[PDB]
Amino acid sequence: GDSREKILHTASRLSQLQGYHATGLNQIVKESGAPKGSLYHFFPNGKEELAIEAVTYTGKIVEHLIQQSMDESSDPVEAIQLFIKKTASQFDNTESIKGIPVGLLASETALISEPLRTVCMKVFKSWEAVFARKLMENGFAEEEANQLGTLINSMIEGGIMLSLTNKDKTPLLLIAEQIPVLVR
Amino acid sequence: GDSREKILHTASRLSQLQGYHATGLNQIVKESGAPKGSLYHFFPNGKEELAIEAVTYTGKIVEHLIQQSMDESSDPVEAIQLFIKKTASQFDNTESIKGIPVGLLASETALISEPLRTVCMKVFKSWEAVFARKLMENGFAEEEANQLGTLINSMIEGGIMLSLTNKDKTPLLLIAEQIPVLVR
Repeated sequence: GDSREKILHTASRLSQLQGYHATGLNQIVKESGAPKGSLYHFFPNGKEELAIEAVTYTGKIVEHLIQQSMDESSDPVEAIQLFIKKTASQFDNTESIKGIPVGLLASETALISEPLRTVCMKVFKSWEAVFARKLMENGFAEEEANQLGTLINSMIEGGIMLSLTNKDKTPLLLIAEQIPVLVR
Repeated sequence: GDSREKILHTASRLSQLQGYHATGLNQIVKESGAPKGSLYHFFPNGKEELAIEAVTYTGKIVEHLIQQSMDESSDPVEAIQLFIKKTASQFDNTESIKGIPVGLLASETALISEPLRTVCMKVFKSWEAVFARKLMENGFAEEEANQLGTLINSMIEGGIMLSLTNKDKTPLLLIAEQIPVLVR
């Protein structure tokens, strides 16, 4: 079902870029390049069902991107600053701006639909866990490691929102310059 | 004379909680309690024109909150925490939850409408300026104060994002614990 993957990938791309409400089923069908396999693969549950898997899909890709930066350095603080710098590079070019992978959709559906909020909550944890695992590999206790995880994650999300609004990466670089003192 | 306020207040409230795309102009008239004054006061044009004023409106309210908060303590660090703690209490009860005042709409419209992105960029700057002023009055250099202003603003926006997705204030209280070592 290459057509299933096209629809899912297309949904993930559009949800991160445009948000949940701004993205319609018509637009997902139009950009996927599939012949009505939408309701076939995401039957009478439609948008919310498709969005749920889209979030998980987006979640895994990001989760993987974070681990990669964590693997690129033995110094936990350096590995974290590098991830933030790579994320910030997307803004020095309006063309390469991806939006807010999971955060935008999550903030839009938090008060409507527990299923989406649940999945977004589950995905954010997976991301901070990547940060938590790396710190734990450096002496931090599980509880302390988990806290820096949610703190670092929250900061990056905030930096992305501001960098996107400002169409400039300064916010994110600013956050990067703080990792050392917070992790201390 | 009284109807404009009802629309602006309802628009501001809805855009903040539901976002730009999910907020229809019919729901605004319906919930404002005002009679057909929407298109009257915002000479046609429509949603975007109303949205620009709604963001400015929401902008002033938050600006006043930050300002009132900076006045509650001579100590900048303590004043900043108090503001974060106040922002965080909106989550103790799902009923008192306000979305992301400006950030949600800014993340949704950033890549489209330069007018909307522009007003959001300016509003955020106004908030950052309040933090900066407090820091400057306390000895901090202009550059550092303004940078800490953007940093603080970015962290709070991210904290609200995570706190909303989790319907739990912890992410923000976690952010508050960091200001002592961030504003040295």
